[PDB]
Amino acid sequence: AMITGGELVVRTLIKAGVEHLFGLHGIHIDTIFQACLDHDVPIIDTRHEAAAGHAAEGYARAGAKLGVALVTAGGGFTNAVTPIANARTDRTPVLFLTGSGALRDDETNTLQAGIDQVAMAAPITKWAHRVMATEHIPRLVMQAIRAALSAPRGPVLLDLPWDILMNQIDEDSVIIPDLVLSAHGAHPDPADLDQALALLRKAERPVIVLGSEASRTARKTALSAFVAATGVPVFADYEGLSMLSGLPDAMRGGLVQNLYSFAKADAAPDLVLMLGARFGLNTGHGSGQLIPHSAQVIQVDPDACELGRLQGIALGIVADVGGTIEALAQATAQDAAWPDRGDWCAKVTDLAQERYASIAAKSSSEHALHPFHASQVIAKHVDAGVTVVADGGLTYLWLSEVMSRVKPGGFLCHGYLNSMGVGFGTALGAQVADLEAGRRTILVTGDGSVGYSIGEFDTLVRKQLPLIVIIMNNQSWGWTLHFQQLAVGPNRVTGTRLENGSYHGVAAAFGADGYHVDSVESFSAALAQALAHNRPACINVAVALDPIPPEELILIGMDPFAGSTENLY
Amino acid sequence: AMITGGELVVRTLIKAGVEHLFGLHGIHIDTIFQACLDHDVPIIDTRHEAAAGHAAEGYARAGAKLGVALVTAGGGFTNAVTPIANARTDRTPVLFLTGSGALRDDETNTLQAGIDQVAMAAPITKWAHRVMATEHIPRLVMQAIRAALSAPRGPVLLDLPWDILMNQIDEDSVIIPDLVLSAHGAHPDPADLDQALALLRKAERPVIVLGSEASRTARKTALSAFVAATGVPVFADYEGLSMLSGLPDAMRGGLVQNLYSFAKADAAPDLVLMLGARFGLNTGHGSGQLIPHSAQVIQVDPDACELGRLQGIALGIVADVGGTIEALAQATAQDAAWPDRGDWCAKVTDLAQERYASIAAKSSSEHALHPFHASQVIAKHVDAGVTVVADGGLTYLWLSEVMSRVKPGGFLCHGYLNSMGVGFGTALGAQVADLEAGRRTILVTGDGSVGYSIGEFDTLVRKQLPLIVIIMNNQSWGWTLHFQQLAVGPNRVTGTRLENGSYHGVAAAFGADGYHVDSVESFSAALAQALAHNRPACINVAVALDPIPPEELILIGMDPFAGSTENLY
Amino acid sequence: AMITGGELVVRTLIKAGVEHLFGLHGIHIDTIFQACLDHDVPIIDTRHEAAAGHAAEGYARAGAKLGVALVTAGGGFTNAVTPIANARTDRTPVLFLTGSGALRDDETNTLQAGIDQVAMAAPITKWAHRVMATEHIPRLVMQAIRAALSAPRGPVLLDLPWDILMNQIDEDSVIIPDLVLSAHGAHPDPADLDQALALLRKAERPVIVLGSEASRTARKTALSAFVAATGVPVFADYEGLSMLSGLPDAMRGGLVQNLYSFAKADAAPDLVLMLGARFGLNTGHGSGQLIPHSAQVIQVDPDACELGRLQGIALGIVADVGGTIEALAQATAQDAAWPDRGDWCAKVTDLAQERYASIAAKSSSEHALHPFHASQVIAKHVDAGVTVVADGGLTYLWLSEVMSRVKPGGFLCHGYLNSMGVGFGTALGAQVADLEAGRRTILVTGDGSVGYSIGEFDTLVRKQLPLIVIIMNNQSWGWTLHFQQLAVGPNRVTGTRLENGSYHGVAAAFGADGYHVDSVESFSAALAQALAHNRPACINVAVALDPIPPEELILIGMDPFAG
Ligand SMILES: Cc1ncc(C[n+]2csc(CCOP(=O)(O)OP(=O)(O)O)c2C)c(N)n1
Ligand SMILES: Cc1ncc(C[n+]2csc(CCOP(=O)(O)OP(=O)(O)O)c2C)c(N)n1
Ligand SMILES: Cc1ncc(C[n+]2csc(CCOP(=O)(O)OP(=O)(O)O)c2C)c(N)n1
Ligand SMILES: [Mg+2]
Ligand SMILES: [Mg+2]
Ligand SMILES: [Mg+2]
Repeated sequence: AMITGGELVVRTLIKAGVEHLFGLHGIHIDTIFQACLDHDVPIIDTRHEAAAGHAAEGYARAGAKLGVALVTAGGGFTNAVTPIANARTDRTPVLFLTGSGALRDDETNTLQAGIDQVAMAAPITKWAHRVMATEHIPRLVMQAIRAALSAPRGPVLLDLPWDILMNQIDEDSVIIPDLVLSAHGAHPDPADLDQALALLRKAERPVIVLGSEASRTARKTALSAFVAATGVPVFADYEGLSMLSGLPDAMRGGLVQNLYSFAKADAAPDLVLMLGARFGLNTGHGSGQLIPHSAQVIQVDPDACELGRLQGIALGIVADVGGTIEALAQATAQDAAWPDRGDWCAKVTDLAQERYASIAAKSSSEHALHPFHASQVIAKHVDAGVTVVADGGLTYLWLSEVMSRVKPGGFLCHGYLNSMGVGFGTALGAQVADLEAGRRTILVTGDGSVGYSIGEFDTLVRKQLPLIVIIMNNQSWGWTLHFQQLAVGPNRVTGTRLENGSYHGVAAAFGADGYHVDSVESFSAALAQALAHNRPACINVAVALDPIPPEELILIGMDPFAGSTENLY
Repeated sequence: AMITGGELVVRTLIKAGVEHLFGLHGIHIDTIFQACLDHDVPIIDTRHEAAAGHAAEGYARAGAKLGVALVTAGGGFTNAVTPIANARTDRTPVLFLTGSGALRDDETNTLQAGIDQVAMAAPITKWAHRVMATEHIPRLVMQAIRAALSAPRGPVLLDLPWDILMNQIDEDSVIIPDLVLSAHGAHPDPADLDQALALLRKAERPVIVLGSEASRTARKTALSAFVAATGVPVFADYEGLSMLSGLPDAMRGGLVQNLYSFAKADAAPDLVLMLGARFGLNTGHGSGQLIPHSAQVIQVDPDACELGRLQGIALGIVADVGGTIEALAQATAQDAAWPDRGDWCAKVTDLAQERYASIAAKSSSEHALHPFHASQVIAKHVDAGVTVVADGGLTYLWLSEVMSRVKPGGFLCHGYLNSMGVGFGTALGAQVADLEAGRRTILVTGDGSVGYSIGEFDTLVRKQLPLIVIIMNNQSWGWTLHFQQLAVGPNRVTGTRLENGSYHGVAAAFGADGYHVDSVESFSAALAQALAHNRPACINVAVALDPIPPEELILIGMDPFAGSTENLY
Repeated sequence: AMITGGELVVRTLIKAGVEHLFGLHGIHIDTIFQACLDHDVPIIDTRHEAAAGHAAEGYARAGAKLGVALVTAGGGFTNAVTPIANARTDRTPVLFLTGSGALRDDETNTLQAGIDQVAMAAPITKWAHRVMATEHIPRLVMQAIRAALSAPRGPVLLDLPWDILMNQIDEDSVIIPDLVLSAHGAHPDPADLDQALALLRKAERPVIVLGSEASRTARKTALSAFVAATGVPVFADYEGLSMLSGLPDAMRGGLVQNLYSFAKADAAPDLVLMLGARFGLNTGHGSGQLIPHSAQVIQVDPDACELGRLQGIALGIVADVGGTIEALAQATAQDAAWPDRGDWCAKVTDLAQERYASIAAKSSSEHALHPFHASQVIAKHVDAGVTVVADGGLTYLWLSEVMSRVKPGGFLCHGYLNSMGVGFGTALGAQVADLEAGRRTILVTGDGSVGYSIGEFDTLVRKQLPLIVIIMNNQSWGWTLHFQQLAVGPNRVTGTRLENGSYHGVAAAFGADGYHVDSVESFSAALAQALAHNRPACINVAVALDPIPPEELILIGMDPFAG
């Protein structure tokens, strides 16, 4: 039979294992919506293309698989640009399918046409391309999927002109290729692997740090077997934290940020094995505050430019992170036993403890709910059956202090782009993936950031996605207000106050359950109750603004744990 | 004294006459917020960068002046991309100021950095540039303003690296240039002008069509004097419609779409004077449906590629539209004796009438409020003291039928990009400009499109902007649903229903006045009352979905006014 | 009948008035070569795409019309990039037609395909676009031509996929549009024009400076009538110099660089009317060395960002330069009352004189032929019947000192890009245009720069283009060597010597007439003889390296006329 170009798209996605799409309808892509309808492939349709974009990101990250976003020509594409950029930075594998104007109508000042969408996306994608012929669709879709999924993972843009999608062709005349692309990543040269293990055995206080590429491959069995065998404690940036959840307690270092205080306590690591973590925002750049200059660093990353980017390293390996973990588990399952490391792991715990307890002791909820105390209420409920997504500024910095000591099913935080607002879309897509794994999704966001995508409460009710949305409400763009006060002056605060709005009332108006709470008592009760029902909820938590999370000070070169501190201004 | 780079920005803006900015705070652009604070330049801060972007568009269009938008690095910029694209298409003069990462921190995988923001904006701006030195700021800002304001007007992107803004400089060591750029546009060669007037005198049924460039220059006095002298009826696309408001009734043709039916009534124009209207979506492309092939066309546009783009023309002039209008008023005040044209203007009116009355007769509100009847309620209140902004799909197509016969102060509709959602931001900025002119702003949007920027109700309350928001609510993405039914089949509707949500309840939760109405009685009453108070309001109007506006059919090559019609698909 | 897409291209070009193309063949564009063959439209085929590119630039500038370049997919396009960039900077109207891979074969790692040619050209063109359908060809070609010819003039790239050109369609089913685009540019608002004239009358020592846009419009009659009426002296950057050739001697200021010394002699202009000249390399940037800070400046340019770019100005007008000249001629033929200015014009001449005579007196050919003396030999032959093209570094700086006082038919020099090597292609295309106007073309280039395109001697012989090529040979990349020795040190010279090669012997080997000369006697004789025959020639002129032209020192902030 004759079939549309939109039909060729969907047949090809199906063959690649895609089971959900995220998008927002337009006539230019209707052929694709119609094919999905015929094939029972759900499309999670949102109220903003950005939210669809971020949802496909969230589905990808929470599910360790390909996310797919689908947007129409013109405004559709331009509204998807923030998700694309965020995926590029975060190394998230998303295929963005966009419509564009018909090639037949090129340069007619017509509806939604006239944007060079590929030129716009080229600098924020692994690959961006416009399809010139209907027969090409299946190979170019499959090619795009291979680009997205190979290491380092990333976003890909495929532009599908309206006429190219509406054109019909004989199904007997075009092949739909399979997805033939090894799931097992490339391993290191054995010589390099041996050299790494030689260094690791010789080392006195070694640590491992995991990045995004370790979550994408999700090689949990190999990882736990490798750590079980060597005894080495493991830390991670935010993307890598859920990979620590299946490790024996005594070797979970938690978030890499805890390494801060080690130098001051004469316990700086002398070896660091970086598995797909990068020198950048989460690892203290080239400063040495987390990853010491004096330490022998072994870095594994699929992108050779990332190796020793900001610091000298002892050994640099271009390989897949997953394949590397696998190879380490192999090499390690057969050789002599490894040195003890029990004393070193006890140290790591003890320091994570001191940090936590120092914050606990400093935090009061006497006059208003302290953000730390609010974050602790959430942690009580974080097991393997929960995915936590984090947005906001101060909100997530506070939340980060409770996360090292619990074992989340998933944990999705900001990446280098720090784009406020992305959390809602992200969490929605995470929740889609999580229903399939029987997990529950919780978004912890700030009163500012929730504003960006607050329409998606509609989408939760319509699609019966039981996401819980917790709003740490400090009546402000909090982090930026703090900058204004600290970096400029007491009364130079301007454009950062949000002294208005009933966010639970908004959610109620869209049909979600709305709670407003202001204390530890009331918040625990409300969260328990929302977790008990399989319904979407919004909990508006009134929270203090003044308190300064330690990571605020650290990310501008000040010691939050000393007595005094110089302001670099 | 020493002053920041952000300070140089603001001093330069001030000197160009800018009195408001639209934006959303980030640390990377705080220097600019601080300078505005010192100089009492208000920044209208929104809940989404897109809304700020569109608000500067709206301020520009409603005010016939430069709009300025201000966004931070990374996500700030990516969230502004849809406004930039829309400005490019609509020929709207907006200066977009964006932060970016410090040049000192280039390539350190740091916070919000690493997006080639200029590369992304190059293909949708008149000019995009990244400032390399603090001393350059004033000349490059002024240069950007000149680029934006010269014909054809358009958006400009100026990227200001964080370190460049924070750097301090002796004020005595850098000059702030004036804005030296003639406000009077260039005129046509007199030979060409004479040839145009020769043709216009010779012609039997001439018309004038105005585009966006005629609103930007706003030469209302010259225009009315030229029309007074020649007797020629004047039509306009959406951007040009407010320029007809000061003309004698007998010569207001209204929206250019009314030309549709003229051919069928043996009254096709034999001359068309296109002043900055373009061959494209609003003028029936190259089809000849509105601007006949047989007619002698005289086209004036500042962009030479636009001339006879899709059709042959008799005479093509590259000049400013405003200067051309001025020149015509001159030439025409001299000779001053022109043929009658009363019969022809009566015809034009009569046909506009027939159209209107045919729709009136076809429209029933017996079982649910018909969108035409809803649009008529709004028209009762459209005088020179109102700016109407329009968003949605079906919603604005219906509204277009009542607009020709009233005289709005401003009227801001979609352009070629047809980007749903832009109206809220647009209207907000329009309202800022309109307080200065004592005008009231009304947004007419669809239940889908309001979702995109629904957070900006917060902004209305915080900033006490008394915008009225009317939501034509048909429980759906209406236009796309119609496509699905018409172009594909009865029960191929999918991803276009929005059978949920209390939008007035949302507005109430943000502190705006909320009304829900479902009849002509109740809606008139609610609008009167919201117009009487100087407060922001949201009126949720329940409205029928089935009715098909004539422009739906016309924009896909079908006759809504015949009896039968062939489906092109 | 059925016709190819290449045929639609050529029919459309014809209708726009195009009479020559410059290019180099490939299978991807053969359809266009075949159509040109049928319609007797010559294609000047070169040995390098760059030379074709520059030749279309040269044809455009010398002829004041559209130049058209034609290159194949892949390497064809990448080789044309330098011409495109140069046209963008110099505001030269060129349409670049490039092939690319078939849309049917997109992403098959096939022959010459896989370069995003539009992305590459976007940042150096007025417009760059890839044609998606054969029916679109005539409107998009014509649209591109309108883009190129409207102010400010510039290059346009139109990418034509192989399958799109080979496709056939019914000729009756697509319209070839006319070129409907006013030749008369837009004029200033009269209020602005009156304000300008008010200023010009009030001024005590006014001058006019012409840029490229004045050559493109070539409104010589209006210009001469405006100057005749106001008495104001006129200067120009290199592109504008040929527009001074038809003015009365007493009002020719010559090259704008002569304004240097006026401040020192207490005679700095107090008003400057900039017609399409820009603040930049040729006008002393924002320094005030040429266009004084104390002067009231009136700037006219079609590009509003150019107005007061580097300096404050009194009045800024966005309009076509040609239309503005026309409008000034009109306003000025009415009122008819203007102040004398004879004393001021005498001053201008007298300062141009002092400069020239100071160089003359300083220049010796005792031990080897001095470049100034070589430039003087050339000037003897520069009348309205000659186009001079200039390449090289030191070579053109020296040559510039003899050009103000002669009246060339055309004069084509470097622009802001200063791209060495472009002169050969440029001059070749200039010569094509000039045969039609009965003018002779002379290229004055350096021994370095001639190397870039030396294959085009083949093209001269094959196409019987009687271009004369003069090589100022100082055995070196001269200007850069000077930098090395003066900015860094006596014996830090490295990578700048070219102590090898018989360039006249090369030309002989390609069939051109070759001369080698080393004195004033021998050079005059050789140039006379080459100008007497209607044959292509190469004169290799041995010339001194040490002498420092004044503009070398000026372009790095030093006074060559002090102490
Ligand atoms: C898209 C975007 N806009 C603005 C910023 C700048 N920014 C950094 S933190 C912050 C405040 C967010 O406030 P909120 O979400 O309420 O959480 P809180 O700071 O109070 O924890 C802002 C605006 C950004 N990073 N991204
Ligand atoms: C940003 C964007 N997304 C999607 C579309 C496709 N589209 C065109 S009309 C329309 C429906 C708008 O519905 P609504 O705003 O409720 O107005 P209605 O047609 O129902 O009156 C859509 C989604 C678009 N043009 N732009
Ligand atoms: C394409 C290019 N490459 C290099 C340069 C740098 N450059 C400036 S002047 C010059 C020397 C030119 O030598 P020549 O043509 O012999 O003239 P001369 O200065 O010796 O008279 C060079 C190489 C340039 N401007 N363009
Ligand atoms: Mg907050
Ligand atoms: Mg709707
Ligand atoms: Mg040399």
